[PDB]
Amino acid sequence: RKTLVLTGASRGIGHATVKRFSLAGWRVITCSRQDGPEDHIKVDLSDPEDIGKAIAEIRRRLEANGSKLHALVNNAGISPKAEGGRRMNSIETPMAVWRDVFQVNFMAPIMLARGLFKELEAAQGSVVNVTSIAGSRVHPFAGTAYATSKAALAALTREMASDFGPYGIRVNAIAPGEIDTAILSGKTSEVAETIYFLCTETSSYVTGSEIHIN
Amino acid sequence: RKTLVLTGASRGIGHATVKRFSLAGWRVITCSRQDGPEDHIKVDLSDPEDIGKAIAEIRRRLEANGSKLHALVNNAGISPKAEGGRRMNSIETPMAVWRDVFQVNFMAPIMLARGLFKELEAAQGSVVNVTSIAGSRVHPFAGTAYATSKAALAALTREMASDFGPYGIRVNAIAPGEIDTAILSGKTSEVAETIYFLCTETSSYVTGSEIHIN
Repeated sequence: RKTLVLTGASRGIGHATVKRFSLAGWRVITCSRQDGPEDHIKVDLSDPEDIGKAIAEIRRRLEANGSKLHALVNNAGISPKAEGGRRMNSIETPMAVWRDVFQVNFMAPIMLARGLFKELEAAQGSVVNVTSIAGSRVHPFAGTAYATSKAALAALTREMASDFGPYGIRVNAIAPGEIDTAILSGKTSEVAETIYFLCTETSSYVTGSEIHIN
Repeated sequence: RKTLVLTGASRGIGHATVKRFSLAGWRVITCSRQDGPEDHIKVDLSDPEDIGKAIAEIRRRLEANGSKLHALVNNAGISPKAEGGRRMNSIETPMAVWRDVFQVNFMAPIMLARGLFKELEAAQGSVVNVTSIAGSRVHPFAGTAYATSKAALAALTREMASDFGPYGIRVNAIAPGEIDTAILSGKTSEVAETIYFLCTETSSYVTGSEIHIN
């Protein structure tokens, strides 16, 4: 059975992605901060100790599938609001928020990919980083730490593709057409379809690309 | 006298920038890790306590110029090498290096701008963030933490322009045509000329832009 590890399995893009892969017959292991149990991992992606614990548990679970990981999809993302639900801009964002937003949005994707490297290599698998329109334009719904971490994630995706390529692992990004509602207080189907494309045989030769959904 | 605070005043772009502003009659305050003394600030931009100390000292020095800062130029940037001088990629970069490179390359620019906000506002001044071709393409001379932090700095510049605009402070980026030699083991004149443009009256209406030197 082909296996997917998905972060950010929330309502919207997350659900749509779990549904598409499930209906295609994949084993889907979701990661979330919240509590088939063999296919959920509770992990705080702002906490490097907890990420290490999750990676080790995912590796144990993948032993059932021949220690192969066919896909890692990094869809977790946070955008903390300022006081009273306001968008948090560059002047107002405290150090702690820059740190935690870059840890969840930007570091966890590479920590997970290199932590799960043996299994991605064994499967000649695929890594998909979900980027954002906020990474290239100022958006009222997304604060500055989210925008900048997503811009950094697009560049990380490019660098990862170059680094992972010689090991046979393709790495790509997808930027949905609109801001992911999961950072707020048909289109989602199309994002899930494109993630599925990037994880299946049709995209075998595609790496280092960022697909923008219109 | 118009005043410039410049980080990354190293050989190459840094010197060329100090020279251009000095010959134009500005007071130039340089910041560097190394020891007219009234115009140098010794600061480790990887250390938030030291950045706070430097900001307070810069504010004291600017009292002589009516507590006005006409320009802040963020040119400091680091790209630590892997063992034996090798380029450090996404697989090999330890947590500590991602942290320190984003602190020097990305956090210090916004910490300095908001720390010096009263003086930039009093001068209706200009902030220039020096970005890099590595922020948009994989380069053999620049590691992954540098590339990704510079991509994040370009997005920060866009966000800062939007945030600082209503206060009358313009914010722009410049990406030189080549990798800054200061991260290694005529063109520089052109970078310094463009930084000077972005800090003088001709660019009064220019904000949120990233100038690519050919």
